[PDB]
Amino acid sequence: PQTPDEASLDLAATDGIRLGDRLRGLWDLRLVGGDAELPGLPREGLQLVLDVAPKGRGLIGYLDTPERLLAAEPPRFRVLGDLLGASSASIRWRLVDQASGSVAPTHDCSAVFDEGDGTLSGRIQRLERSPLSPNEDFRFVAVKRHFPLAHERIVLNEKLLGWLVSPQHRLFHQLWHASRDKWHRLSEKQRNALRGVGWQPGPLDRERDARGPRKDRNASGIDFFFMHRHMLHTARSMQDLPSWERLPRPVVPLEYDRPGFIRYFDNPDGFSVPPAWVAVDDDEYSEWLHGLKSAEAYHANFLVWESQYQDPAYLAKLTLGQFGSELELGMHDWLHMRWASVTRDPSNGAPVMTDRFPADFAPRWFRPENDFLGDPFSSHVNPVFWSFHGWIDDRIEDWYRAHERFHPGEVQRREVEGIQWFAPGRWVEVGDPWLGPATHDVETMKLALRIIFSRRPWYARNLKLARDQ
Amino acid sequence: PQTPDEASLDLAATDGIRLGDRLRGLWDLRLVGGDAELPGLPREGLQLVLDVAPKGRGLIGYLDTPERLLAAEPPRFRVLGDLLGASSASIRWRLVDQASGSVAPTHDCSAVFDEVWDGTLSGRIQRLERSPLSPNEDFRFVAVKRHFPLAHERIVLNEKLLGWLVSPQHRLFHQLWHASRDKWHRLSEKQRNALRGVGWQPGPLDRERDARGPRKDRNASGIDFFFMHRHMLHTARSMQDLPSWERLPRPVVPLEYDRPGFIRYFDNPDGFSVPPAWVAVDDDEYSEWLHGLKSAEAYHANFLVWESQYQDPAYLAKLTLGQFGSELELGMHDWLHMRWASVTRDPSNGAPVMTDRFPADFAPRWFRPENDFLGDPFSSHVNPVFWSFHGWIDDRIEDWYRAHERFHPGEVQRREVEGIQWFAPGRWVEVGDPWLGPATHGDVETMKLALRIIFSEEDQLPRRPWYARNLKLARDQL
Repeated sequence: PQTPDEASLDLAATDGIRLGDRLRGLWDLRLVGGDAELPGLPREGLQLVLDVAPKGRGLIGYLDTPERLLAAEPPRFRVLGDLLGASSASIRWRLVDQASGSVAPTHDCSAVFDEGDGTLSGRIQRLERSPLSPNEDFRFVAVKRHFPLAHERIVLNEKLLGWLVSPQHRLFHQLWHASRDKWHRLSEKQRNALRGVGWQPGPLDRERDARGPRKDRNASGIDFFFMHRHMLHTARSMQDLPSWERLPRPVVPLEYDRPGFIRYFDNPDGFSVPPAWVAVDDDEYSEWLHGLKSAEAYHANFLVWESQYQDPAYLAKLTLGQFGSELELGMHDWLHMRWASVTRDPSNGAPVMTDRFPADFAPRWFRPENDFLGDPFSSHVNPVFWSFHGWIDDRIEDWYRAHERFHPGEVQRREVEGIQWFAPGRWVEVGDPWLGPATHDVETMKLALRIIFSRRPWYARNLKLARDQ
Repeated sequence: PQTPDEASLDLAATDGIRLGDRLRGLWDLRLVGGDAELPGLPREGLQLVLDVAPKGRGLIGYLDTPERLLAAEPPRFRVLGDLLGASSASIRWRLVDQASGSVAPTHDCSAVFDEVWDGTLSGRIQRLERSPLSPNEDFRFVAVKRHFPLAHERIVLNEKLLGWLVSPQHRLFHQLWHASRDKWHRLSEKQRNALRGVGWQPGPLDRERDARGPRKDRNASGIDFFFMHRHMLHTARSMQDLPSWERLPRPVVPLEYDRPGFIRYFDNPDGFSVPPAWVAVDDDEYSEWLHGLKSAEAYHANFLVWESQYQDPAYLAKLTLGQFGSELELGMHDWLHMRWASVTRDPSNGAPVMTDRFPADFAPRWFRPENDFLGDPFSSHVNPVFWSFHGWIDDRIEDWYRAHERFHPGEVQRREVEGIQWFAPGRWVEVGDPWLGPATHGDVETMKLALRIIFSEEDQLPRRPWYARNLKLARDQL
C-alpha cells in the first residue's frame, strides 16, 4: 500500500459531528483506583470540560476543579486529542501538564461513551510509567452535567404560570394556529364545521388563511402580529417579561473564552441554545434541527433577520400584513425550534423521543412540566417564548418608524381591543385582527381541533433543507 | 408571485464569502461633507471594524476612535447589516447608538467597495431622524482598509541571519534540495545522470531516496526531511534566538466574543496571524483550496488533528523515522507553508503580484530580501514564520523518540551525526547518512544548471506556488 501524496480538507462527517456533540460540554469527573490520582488535584469533585468545533475533528478541553476551570489562570491539565477512528466505543486524548512549563503529554486517556446526559468511563496511563510494568489501576468516570432547562433558570410566578398552562389557554393557542395554517387545505365540510363553532380564521365567509397562495396579501400577517401583542399585553400585566434587545449569540468556543463557554452550558439566563438531539428514524429532521441550532445558521439566517427587520428601507416596502406573514413563515418557526429542548414526559419530565399527537389531550400533557417550544399547545409556557416574541413585537415599531420616514402620515396609530395598534390604510389591510371567537369553551376547542386533525413537532412540519445540506 | 412557505439554511455562496472577506478587518475612517459628523465623535481619526462569519451573511462591526475600539467599554456606534443582494457595488449597514439606551438604528449607511491597487469603502451616511423629504444632506465617508502587516514587519531577523538566508547560494540550495527529492521519481535517466554529474542527486549515488515516489514512505526519504531542517535550525539558531511554536496559533477570535483581540489579530503583532486568502486569476480550484486551508474549520479539521497525532505516543510509536518524516512533509508541512503564506510580492518594491516566480527564473530581483514568499522554497526560509513551525516540527522528533522509548525501550539509540543530535540506524531509523546536498553525498551556477535540468528541460508554458502544486480539494469543497 502507498501513503497519501497530499492532504485534503477533512471536515467531520455526521458520525464525527454527533460524537463531538456528545462530548461538548461540562462533565463531573471522578477518579477510581489504587493509582488513581493526578498531581496537585483531588480524586473526587473534579470536572472535565470538552469542546469540538461544529465540523472539527480535534478534541480540546481542560481538567481541574470547578473553580479553577472558571478562573482566569490556566487550569492544571489541558486536553488534546483527535477523533480519527473514534466513536462511542473509543475516545482518546492526552493530558498536558500546564504547570510543568512543558506541553509534552503526561497522561494517556481512553474512554467509552454510554447513555445526566451521558457518561464517559475509562482508564488513564502515566506516560512516565513503562507499559512493561504491572497494569496500573487508574480509572475515571465522567458524568456530563444536565443542560438546565429554560424554566429551571427563568421562573414564571404562579399567577402568570397558572394562566399559561390552563387547558383553556393551551387549546386556544393550538387551535388559533391550527385553524390559520390548515384552512387552505381543509374541505368546506371542515370549514363549515369550524364556522359553526365560530373558530374560522378571521371574518366569517372572508377567512384569512395564513399559509395559502394569497397568504402574503390576505392580511393574515396582521392576525399574527396582533394576537401575540395581545398575549404580551396580558402576560406582562402579571410579570415583567422584557423583550430581547438583541438575539443571543452562539456559545463562544472554548479556545477563546473558557469561563464563558463553561457558563453557557449552565444556561444561566435561560437564553442558551439547547443542544440538538437525534430524532428516531428521521435523519432529515435531525439534520434540519442541528443546522438550525448551529452557529453558522445564526450568522446565515438569524443575524440576517435581525438586520432586515430593523432596516427602515427594508420595512418601508412591506404592509403590516406582508411583514407579519414574512416573519411568521420564516423567522418565527425557526425561533421556536432553535431554543427548543427535547420533549419531556409531562408527569415526571423525563426526556421522550416522540412528540405529542395533536389530537391527544390526555390530562398529563396539560401539566406545567410540558413547556415544549415545538408545539403551540405548550410553547407559550416556555420562558424563552416571551423573550423572542417580545423582540418580534418590538419590530412592529421599527415598521411604523420605517413608514413615518418614507411615507410620513400614511400609517396612523390607533387603540384596538385596548392595545396600541394602527388604523386601516394603505399599509394596514384590515382593522379586525383575529383573536378567536372573541373577535369573530374547552370541549368546543377539542372538537374543533379534532375536525382539523382527526411525526415531527408543529413548528417543524414545514421544514426544508438547503440544497447544500 | 408567491412568498416562501418556509425558511432554509442560507449559507453564503462563493460571491458572498469573498465579499465578507473583503469587508472583514480594521478600516481607517474619514468623514467628509458639511453635515459629516457622528454624535460625540471627531471627523478625522476614526476607525471602522467589520466582521462576517466564514459563511455568514450578516454584517457586524463597530465605529469609534482607535483607542475606544480596543477598550473594554462598548464602542460608541455598533454596525448591523446584511449582505443580501450586496456586492462591491452596494454594501449597506445601520449604525446603532449604544449610548442612547436603545438598539434602534440612528444612521443608514451605503457604500461601494474599490480595490485601487487592501481596499476602499466610500459612501454616504443618512441620519434616520432627518426626513428624506428635506434638502439632500452632505454626509460622505471614506474608509481605507488597513494594511495587513507582513511577518517580517513584526519579527525582525538580524543582519547576520538575514544575510545568510537571502544569499543566492542559500536560496538555490533550498530550492534544489526540494526540487531534486520531489521530482526524482518523474525524471528520466538523462536528467538523473545529469544531476549525478553535479552531485545533486537525492541521497547516496545510485541508491537515491526519492521523496514523492511509490516507496516514499519506506525509502528513508523522511529522514532526509527531518535532518536537513534540524541542521538548518541549528545553524540559524546560532545567529538568532528562534523559539519553536509550543502550540499552533489558533484562528482569529470572532469579533462577537473578543473585540480587542479581533482587532489586534489584524495587526499581526507576533507575526503569527494567518494572512487572509487571496483570489487567484483564472484558478478557482486553487482559490478555494487556499481559502479552506486558511479557514478556521481547517484548523479544527486538519491542523489540530496533526498537532494531536504528532504528540500522541501511541500514534508515533507505529512509525519509523522515515515513515514519520514522509507523512509529515507530504501533508502538514506543505499546508503549514500555504496557511501562513502572505501574497507573493515584487522583490523590487513589494507590490502584491498575482503571478508566482517561474522556478527556472533567476532574475537578480527575486534574490532581494523583500522576497520571503512561503510558497516557494527559493524564499520560504526567509520568512520568520518558517522557523516557528519548523521548530515545532523538529521538536516532534523528540516526541517520536519518547514514544519508542515507551513502547520499544532501547530500540532507538541517540547519536551525533554531522554535529547534530540525531539517532543511530536501526529498526526504526532506516539509514544513517542524511542528505544535506553535495556536502554529504556529492556552487551558484551549478545549482542553477541543475534546476534548469529539472524544470526547464521540457516546457514552461496553470501557475501555482511550489507548495500548492500537489493541491487536492475534498469532494465537498466544489
